[PDB]
Amino acid sequence: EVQVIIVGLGIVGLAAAIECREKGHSVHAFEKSNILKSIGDCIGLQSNATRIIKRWGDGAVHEALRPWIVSSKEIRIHNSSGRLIIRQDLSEVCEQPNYLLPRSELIRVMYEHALKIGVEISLGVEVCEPSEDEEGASVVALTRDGERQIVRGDFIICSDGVHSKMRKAIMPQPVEPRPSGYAAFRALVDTETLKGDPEASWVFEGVEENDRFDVFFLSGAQIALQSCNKGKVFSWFCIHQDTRNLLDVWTSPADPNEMLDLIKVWPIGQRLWSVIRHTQPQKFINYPLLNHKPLDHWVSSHGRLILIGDAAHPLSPAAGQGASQGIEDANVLATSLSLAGRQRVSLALHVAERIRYARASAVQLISHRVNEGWRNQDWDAYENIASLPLETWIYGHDSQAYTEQEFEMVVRAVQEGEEYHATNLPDKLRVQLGIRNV
Ligand SMILES: Cc1cc2nc3c(=O)[nH]c(=O)nc-3n(C[C@H](O)[C@H](O)[C@H](O)COP(=O)(O)OP(=O)(O)OC[C@H]3O[C@@H](n4cnc5c(N)ncnc54)[C@H](O)[C@@H]3O)c2cc1C
Ligand SMILES: C[C@H]1CCN2C[C@]34Cc5c([nH]c6c7c(ccc56)OC(C)(C)C=CO7)C(C)(C)[C@@H]3C[C@]12C(=O)N4
Repeated sequence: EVQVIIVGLGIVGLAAAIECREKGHSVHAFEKSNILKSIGDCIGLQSNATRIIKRWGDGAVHEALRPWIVSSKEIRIHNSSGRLIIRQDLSEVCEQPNYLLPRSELIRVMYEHALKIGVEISLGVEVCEPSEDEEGASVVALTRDGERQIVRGDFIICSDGVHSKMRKAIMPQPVEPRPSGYAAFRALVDTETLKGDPEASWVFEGVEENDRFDVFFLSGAQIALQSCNKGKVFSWFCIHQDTRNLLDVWTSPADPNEMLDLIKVWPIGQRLWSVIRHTQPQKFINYPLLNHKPLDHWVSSHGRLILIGDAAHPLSPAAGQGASQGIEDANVLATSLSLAGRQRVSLALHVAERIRYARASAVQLISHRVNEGWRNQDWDAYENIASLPLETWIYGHDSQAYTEQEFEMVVRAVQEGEEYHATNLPDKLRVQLGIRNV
């Protein structure tokens, strides 16, 4: 069988480990940090990701995620007066299960399942210096004491995220992401104090039957507020202007009073603050929003290393499709591997790339267009960021069925040196954004 080395066990790394293991390959994954640690807030997983997860363990992971199934029927969008300006229907977006849950709860479920099916995992191991010949690939596993050990396999999956040193070490970016001037406050609300605060009691209305999903458009502030799992968890997100050179990390605490000043001058500010103020000061995150440009390649020159997830195509955590596209990366890669075999590993990596590239790039450039904008307080139907790009061509898409159907055509385009034109995204969208094939 094929020996797979996975660097980075975030969401995408864990999914690739499970997807490769379930499709019959040997998997050794490395992670430098304690990942069973409660950090960050909520991740959303849309239908194109949950139909992939549905296959894991013949439904077992889906069943473990069942309390996190989204029950919202609409997105209720308001102006700064509190007036409901738009409802966005979710009956088709949620025809199939969507998930919304803390990142730490999703990491734990995926991680427990990866061990159970025999993924080999090494925590507390920083991986560096990839190398590849035409018969295999290798990485150097570092321990904190200075020790170096060569680890060998058939190819390397770099899922080490937005700060991929794997990417730096191989196919680095010419210039840094440039700061957009916007950042994102985001956090889990503390529920044990949210309860018993009577001025906040209003947020519990109906959350047992329909998870809250409210959005607020203010001047220089886009705010969302969400419940999941029958009101056991509340999260919130506020996009706002910021010129400071922040670090795009997930541990730098920020001053809650900045958020209070943003909203208190508006008639809706008091209601919203009665919830937001129950955030643990340790958990208040101000996360800069950078625009990353698509890479020229995800696969290295010798075909035995591939960047996936945030290493490949970092999206705004306000995309809605960030983790979902990464889970799609994993399934397509593992499906390509099984159709190719151990004698055609480099073929499999090049196929997965042609299948994923234009789609992932379209989500990248769309979700930034919808995030980018200079709207004033009359916010209209299609609209400057409302989370309305729930397109069926995104959430209704079955990436594994597409890979099985297209695999021989892509292989033909690889081997004959021609361009593959994926149809897993609208044709017009490619030309409108200027997507150039890999
Ligand atoms: C601590 C943390 C909290 C986050 N919280 C949120 C959140 O609340 N909401 C949200 O929308 N997104 C959050 N994200 C980002 C989110 O996981 C990603 O945007 C995406 O969903 C998954 O991308 P990924 O798995 O490719 O990369 P990531 O999820 O960023 O994971 C990459 C992993 O690789 C590890 N790594 C890096 N270099 C090496 C190396 N050399 N050797 C070994 N391991 C290495 C990192 O330690 C990390 O565990 C968080 C990310 C992190 C790291
Ligand atoms: C700053 C506010 C303003 C508007 N918000 C919307 C959002 C996109 C989005 C979110 N959750 C989503 C979501 C989705 C689809 C899209 C989103 O669908 C399912 C069905 C999976 C259920 C719950 O989860 C938020 C994290 C709340 C962010 C945060 C934010 C924003 O920019 N983009």
